[PDB]
Amino acid sequence: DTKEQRILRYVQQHAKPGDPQSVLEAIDTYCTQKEWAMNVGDAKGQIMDEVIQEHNPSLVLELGAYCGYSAVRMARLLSPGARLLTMEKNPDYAAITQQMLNFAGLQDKVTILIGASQDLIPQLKKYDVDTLDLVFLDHWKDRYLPDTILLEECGLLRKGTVLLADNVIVPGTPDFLAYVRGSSSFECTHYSSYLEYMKVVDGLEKAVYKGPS
Ligand SMILES: Nc1ncnc2c1ncn2[C@@H]1O[C@H](CSCC[C@H](N)C(=O)O)[C@@H](O)[C@H]1O
Ligand SMILES: [Ca+2]
Repeated sequence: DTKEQRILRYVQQHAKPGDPQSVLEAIDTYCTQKEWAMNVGDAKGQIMDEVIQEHNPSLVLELGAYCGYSAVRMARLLSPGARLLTMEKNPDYAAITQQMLNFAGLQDKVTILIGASQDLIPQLKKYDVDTLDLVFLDHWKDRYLPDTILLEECGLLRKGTVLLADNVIVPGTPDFLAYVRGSSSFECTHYSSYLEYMKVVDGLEKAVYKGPS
């Protein structure tokens, strides 16, 4: 029994099926009252809502699904015929995200691609993608810069394609920011958002010296 399964169970018990906004409320409620989880949250979610509405994407790519909160958030605003692709390297998370999408009624608009972004992005052309309208970066932070460049190299960006990256301050993605800001090929805007709490996995390494080689 994992934290992600508990989140899913809570949504299924409490949210109104077929109601994406109800699902978002349930996840937000559970993760502010019972167990914190790394969803993007409602405050950031409102920023994402405005970006989607302002830029009117038909094909969205999400890097990092986890439990599907941001996938539900974005997919519920898409016009008929529009589609969301979300890449998730953790197959347990992908399985949870699918259940979340089913309960929200959005499975017709979202396709989960299981795998690492650095492996799946060079295949997107094979997946019948020409270019993307909007990309949401919310996976491992050391992938922001390489994946952005990878999207360029693979010809998946068009003039006007929007990149929206989360957590560029906390924990921070300074190399990615230096690239897109400094580069004339990217016009950048920053949106601040206050966080009450965030927990990320970290660790220490102990290394005992055993003598030269
Ligand atoms: N290289 C990679 N390719 C695809 N997914 C990745 C990845 N590196 C990390 N991930 C996944 O990205 C997720 C980050 S948490 C993302 C939360 C989600 N965007 C939301 O707001 O609801 C994790 O589930 C992790 O398994
Ligand atoms: Ca995030």
